[PDB]
Amino acid sequence: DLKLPRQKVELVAPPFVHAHEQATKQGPKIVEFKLTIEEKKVVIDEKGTTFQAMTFNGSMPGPLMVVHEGDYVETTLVNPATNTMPHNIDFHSATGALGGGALTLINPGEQVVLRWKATKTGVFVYHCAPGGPMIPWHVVSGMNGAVMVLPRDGLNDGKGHALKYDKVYYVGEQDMYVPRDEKGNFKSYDSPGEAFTDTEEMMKKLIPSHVVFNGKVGALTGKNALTANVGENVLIVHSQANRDSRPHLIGGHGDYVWETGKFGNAPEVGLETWFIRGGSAGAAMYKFMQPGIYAYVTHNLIEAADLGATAHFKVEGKWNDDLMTQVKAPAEIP
Amino acid sequence: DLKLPRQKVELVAPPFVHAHEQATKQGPKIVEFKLTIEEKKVVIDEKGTTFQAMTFNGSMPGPLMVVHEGDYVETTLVNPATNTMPHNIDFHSATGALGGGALTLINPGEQVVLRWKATKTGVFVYHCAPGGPMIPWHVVSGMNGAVMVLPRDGLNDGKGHALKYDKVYYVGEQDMYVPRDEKGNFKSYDSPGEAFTDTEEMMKKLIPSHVVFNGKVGALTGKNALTANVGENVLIVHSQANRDSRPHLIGGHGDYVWETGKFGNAPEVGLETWFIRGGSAGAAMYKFMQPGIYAYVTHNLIEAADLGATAHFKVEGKWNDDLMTQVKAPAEIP
Amino acid sequence: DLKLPRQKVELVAPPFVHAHEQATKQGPKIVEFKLTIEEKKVVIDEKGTTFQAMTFNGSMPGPLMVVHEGDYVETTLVNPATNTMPHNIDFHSATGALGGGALTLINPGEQVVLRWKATKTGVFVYHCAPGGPMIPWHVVSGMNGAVMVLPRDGLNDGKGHALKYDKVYYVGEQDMYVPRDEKGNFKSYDSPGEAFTDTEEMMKKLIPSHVVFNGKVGALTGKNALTANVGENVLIVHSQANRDSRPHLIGGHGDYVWETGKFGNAPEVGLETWFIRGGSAGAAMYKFMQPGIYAYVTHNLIEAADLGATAHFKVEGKWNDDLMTQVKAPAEIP
Ligand SMILES: OC[C@H]1O[C@@](CO)(O[C@H]2O[C@H](CO)[C@@H](O)[C@H](O)[C@H]2O)[C@@H](O)[C@@H]1O
Ligand SMILES: OC[C@H]1O[C@@](CO)(O[C@H]2O[C@H](CO)[C@@H](O)[C@H](O)[C@H]2O)[C@@H](O)[C@@H]1O
Ligand SMILES: OC[C@H]1O[C@@](CO)(O[C@H]2O[C@H](CO)[C@@H](O)[C@H](O)[C@H]2O)[C@@H](O)[C@@H]1O
Ligand SMILES: O=N[O-]
Ligand SMILES: O=N[O-]
Ligand SMILES: O=N[O-]
Ligand SMILES: [Cu+2]
Ligand SMILES: [Cu+2]
Ligand SMILES: [Cu+2]
Ligand SMILES: [Cu+2]
Ligand SMILES: [Cu+2]
Ligand SMILES: [Cu+2]
Repeated sequence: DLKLPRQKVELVAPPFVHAHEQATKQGPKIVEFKLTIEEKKVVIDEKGTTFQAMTFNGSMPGPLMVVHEGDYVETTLVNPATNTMPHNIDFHSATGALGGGALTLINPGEQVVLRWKATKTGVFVYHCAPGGPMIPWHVVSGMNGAVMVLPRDGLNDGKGHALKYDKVYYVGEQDMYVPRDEKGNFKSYDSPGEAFTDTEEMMKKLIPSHVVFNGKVGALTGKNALTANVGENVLIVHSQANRDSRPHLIGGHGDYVWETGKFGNAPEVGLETWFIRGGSAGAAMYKFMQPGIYAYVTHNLIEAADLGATAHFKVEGKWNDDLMTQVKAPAEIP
Repeated sequence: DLKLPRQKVELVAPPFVHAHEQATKQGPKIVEFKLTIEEKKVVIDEKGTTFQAMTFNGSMPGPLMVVHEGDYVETTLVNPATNTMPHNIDFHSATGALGGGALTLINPGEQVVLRWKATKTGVFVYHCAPGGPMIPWHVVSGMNGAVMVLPRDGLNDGKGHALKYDKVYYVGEQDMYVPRDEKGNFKSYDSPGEAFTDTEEMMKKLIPSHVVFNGKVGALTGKNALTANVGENVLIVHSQANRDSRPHLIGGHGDYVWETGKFGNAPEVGLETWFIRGGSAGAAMYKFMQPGIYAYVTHNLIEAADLGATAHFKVEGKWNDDLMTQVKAPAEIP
Repeated sequence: DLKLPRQKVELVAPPFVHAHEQATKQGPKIVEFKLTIEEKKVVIDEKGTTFQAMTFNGSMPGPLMVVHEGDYVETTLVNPATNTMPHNIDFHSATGALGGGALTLINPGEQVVLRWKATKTGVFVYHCAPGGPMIPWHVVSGMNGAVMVLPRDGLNDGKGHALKYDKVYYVGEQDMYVPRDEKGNFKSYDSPGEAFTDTEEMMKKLIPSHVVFNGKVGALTGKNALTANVGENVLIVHSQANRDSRPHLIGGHGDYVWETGKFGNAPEVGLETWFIRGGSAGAAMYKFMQPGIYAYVTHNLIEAADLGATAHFKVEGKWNDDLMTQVKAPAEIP
């Protein structure tokens, strides 16, 4: 019925994003994506705490999918027989059938193919949502990512000027609920099913044990710091499928920010901290002015420093003494 | 002194809203409303947990009051002798005297009549606020609702175009604090006064036991699902008098959203999830494009699925395969 | 190198703000400020609970610094030898070096001088951030304040009209974490270092024991109520360095509100409640229309009434019966 050109995308693991055009002369296409569910025990902190994760494509978050307004997104969702539970997918970008969830419930050993038209621009969450109490559990176990639906003319500032990024990163924040035993040590479990009772009891108390970017404390640090150069315009897409977050670039700003994440609305300018509503993605762009280390955090600083929610940028370039200078180094008080 | 026409309104129980005009050729009127306080033990979940509720007009939330900018709202507040506590009313829409609270404190057996001019457009909370520690307790016991103050020309998109809804629903979200005994079972109490000590101790820890729409788990489901048809523009007014919420229509969008709830500001467009600040009401409109079941949730999914904060819409009409289609049903992996 | 005129500012304790111009014919200057760190045990509630505070200039919050866009802000930070810990300062308004923190780490007995150019307009947090787990601890111990960077033409409504305030107040909200002993009584400690272990364990659970304005329950009440007169336009700057807040003026409104706090964006109009993201400052202006007592709260009413987060305004002037009137005083029900 639908006779449009087909284009396959090779998804890449976060925080990177598959290659795409911003402004495009292409017309609508059917863009084809594949997600393969993986349930797996992973390590989430530098002390070796383990977690029963459930993921799209083996990562937390799931990969960022990028399309343009009016494209048709055709996803093959695969639930291999090596998994234990049914799963599905719900796209906040899509219209009808609970975002697709009512059409994609698959048991281990099955796959399904869903197509939806990208009628709404912005960044959007996608997540598993099998039904009932399983919905929060699968999401907070890691089964969420995001999609970005660009205008065909690319981004603008609302005020007819184009806003072109040099690079884009996707920072998926995950609230995790790991129960503790009587000693006060984090518990380990042999299966997601076995983790369920204790994990649900903790979840209902609403306080996470960990809040992490890219699946683990320190994931986006050291060798895996985010990078930029002075003069580069970087777009940071930030999602949180269950709980609020308040992103902040320490030493920088959000030059243009869509905190509700939707490109039909003009961005706000010159923010210090912005707010990602639980169940949403937002986006912020910043042109780096200074070299050095920056930290990208949620600005609940307890969560950032003590629960895991800190990434770093390492930025190359020349220091600008007009913008900031140490007039007098630390010295004894006169 | 004030010589304007008087109009009586028959309030209706949420989620329905009393009949009103959007755009009107009427001039200012004195619009007359009556609220009768009822303290009552109610059931809040499908397991039979009870709660000592305090309500305006017998409902949680209290009913939605609808007027137009420049009307005078004249409320008779009635506290029958069958109640145990003093009560009052504070309207966020009103100016002076703590929103009216300083002029409406009434003991059991008394009534009072307050008039305020509707100078600010939008949706606003109203709530009881007797003084001191009683303020949070009365609010989280159920004593809150909302008022909607429409422009006389009706709603607009900010961009000179009219925005007319086919129907309006009021979803009042309530955070409830029910203490547990040593066993781990929810406690029942013989009076609001007897529930006070244990309830205050829990309240100060800031974690609700239940988060519900329209007073109970499952209230807006089954026979009491919200309804629409494909092609209908529905306005959903959402209030939360004490705690933040993040509304989301699963399978839909907020086509036009006033998340801070005030019609002097243009709506945002094409949202996935929006944010209702504790102590406020907001409003979102959506034109349904697909038939079927939708869930309307706060997108803290633990609260939605496990604590009570899910409503359903049942929508009639024709499925649109252009917008979404199951290209291949669940099948064994090749 | 930088040859501009120098101007010294005498900082004043919150909620007051040092004298400044709104619109100015001055060009860029180097504006000189001094902050002296003080670690001190203070009383935070009317029951006599004590707290190991860490402050800029002896106050919580630290004082508001006011400059204009394109000024250079030169701060001398002083850490006297009477303190026990290293400290630094990070300005969200500044660009590079973690907001200045990477250039201002000072041991007891040292001082440092930092200059930054005020390229971004709005209200911004400043806070200490020494590194690692110390970052949240120093902030929630009191080491935060705000700076306001005004346009040189003063404030505007976005719609070419000027917005001039008659007075400005700075309300700094502090979430505090005071542990309890087995009895259930709040603990007292002999030093910040001794309070650290118990305080960090509580902090990671994310629930404060107290939420206060200006450092203490009841600080901005009685003799220290905020004041205004009918007809006065008051700007209220509100900051929260770690945790969200939802300000509300009971009996009033936010006539013009920058809830993300940045003057490059037009204000929203006619709000009931606004939202300050943890790690940010915002600002709201209101022209008083009625005399009497107003309460300024966070509209989590449990926090406001039970945890400490209430200020009062006492307003002088003539009551306006058109806006609100008690039509019939409390009487027996007919
Ligand atoms: O940035 C979106 C914002 O900008 C405005 C102009 O104020 O419209 C621009 O963006 C639209 C969506 O990309 C374009 O269709 C339009 O042509 C362009 O002017 C606003 O209408 C919009 O909210
Ligand atoms: O939607 C409100 C938003 O729209 C604007 C136009 O951009 O003004 C419209 O709405 C006002 C309030 O209803 C009307 O008085 C006005 O005539 C109309 O253009 C904005 O000014 C406003 O913020
Ligand atoms: O209030 C800021 C908001 O107003 C606009 C006009 O809609 O610009 C005004 O404010 C700018 C910043 O102060 C001035 O430079 C400009 O000249 C003035 O019109 C918007 O552009 C801005 O977002
Ligand atoms: O599953 N580990 O690559
Ligand atoms: O009070 N029950 O209808
Ligand atoms: O330290 N007291 O003024
Ligand atoms: Cu799943
Ligand atoms: Cu969802
Ligand atoms: Cu009451
Ligand atoms: Cu209120
Ligand atoms: Cu410090
Ligand atoms: Cu900071």
